[PDB]
Amino acid sequence: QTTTVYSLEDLLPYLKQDNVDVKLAPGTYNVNGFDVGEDRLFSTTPLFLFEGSNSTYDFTDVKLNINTVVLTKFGNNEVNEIQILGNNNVLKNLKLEDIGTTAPSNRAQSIVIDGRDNRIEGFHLTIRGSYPYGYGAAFGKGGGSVINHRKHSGVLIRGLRNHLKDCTIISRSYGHIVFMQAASYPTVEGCYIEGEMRSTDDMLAEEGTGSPADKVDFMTVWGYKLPAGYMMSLQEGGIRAYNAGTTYIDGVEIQRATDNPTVLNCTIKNARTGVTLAHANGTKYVEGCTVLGCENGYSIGSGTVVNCGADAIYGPVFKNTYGSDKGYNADITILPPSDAYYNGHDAVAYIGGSNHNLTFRSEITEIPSNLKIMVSGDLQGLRVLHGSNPSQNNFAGTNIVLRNLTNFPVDLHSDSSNITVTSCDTDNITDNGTNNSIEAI
Repeated sequence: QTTTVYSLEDLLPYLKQDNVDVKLAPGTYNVNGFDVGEDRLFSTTPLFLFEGSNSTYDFTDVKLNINTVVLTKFGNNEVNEIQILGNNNVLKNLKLEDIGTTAPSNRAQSIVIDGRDNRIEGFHLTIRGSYPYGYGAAFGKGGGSVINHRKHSGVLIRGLRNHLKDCTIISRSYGHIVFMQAASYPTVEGCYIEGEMRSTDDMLAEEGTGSPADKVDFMTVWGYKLPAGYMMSLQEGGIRAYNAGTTYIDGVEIQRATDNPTVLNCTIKNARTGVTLAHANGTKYVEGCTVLGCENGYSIGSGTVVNCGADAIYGPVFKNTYGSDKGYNADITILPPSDAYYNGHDAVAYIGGSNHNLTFRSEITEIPSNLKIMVSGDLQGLRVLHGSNPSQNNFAGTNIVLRNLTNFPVDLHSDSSNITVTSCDTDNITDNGTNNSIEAI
């Protein structure tokens, strides 16, 4: 009852059919510029468009090499390698790798999941080829860019009840690694997501080379010259949810926010953020995750972060997105450093909004001198200096339970009130707020 096919060419017809069970035989399959054309295997993008429903696709031991030149072969159009439009499909075990570093002519996404109740599991994805590569988003990720971009992102989860499970996503590309737009009940489970980092000092060292950053005098979209002393990801987010987007289910076009995301047992390394879901609606749940060397650990806005860990080497493990944040319940272990500290944000956590219940745990005994838990105040975060992104900084914190089971000191700013702090030691806690209560445990 399984059909086995032995070429990309014989695979492509099944993608238009419902209720099929298909296996692409073990092997290595290359897609090159010569394969894209009128006459040719791939006449249109997306390359692999899964239009059927109730189908299973087994790619065990399949290595699919897609030459990045393919991202230029469709004019000025977005190129998608794989898109699922149908429902109730299961794709498993494919190893997909972009070959070379050619940028898209416009933009690209490796995998887009529309429809409902689809699952991608056991994939291994390597994303390459984008422009500019080497500055992350410092010179723009959307309109009004200082340096025009031609982005290439990994997995875009949309649709309803779509699931990415046990996947390895390695990004060497300027774009999101795993992101959700218009997704309702998306689940990301057992995933390993990895980007790579570069110091702003190394970028600034391009002064006088004629580099694209050197040509705009390192002026960022945040309104100031790129500051020294930060470690950035070259990618946009590890797992990031958006409040906008369009998806398609059953031939209906749907424009909505992401809602009800669940992230379980993921490891995110060297990304801008491990898990950011503050812009999703409904119930946000994060459990069993490990965030290593990201610019930011967990920002879910409201909801539940439980049994999660992050290290602090490049940025805070925890950040309330806005003063509007309420009901963020979190239990976060500050993990031993995965590498030397290079955290220019001067904070292990930034807390405000109201009615949160936050527990931080750590075995760390050597505390860098610039790192503290902040309740309110002026965060020295790369993106929020000098009034940039003003709603994401300098905001009040009220009625918050803060269990500091760590040796990190705590700084309660004058805008904080009714913070109930319990701590290993209470002599590293600076209280400049109102009606805050400090108690040793």
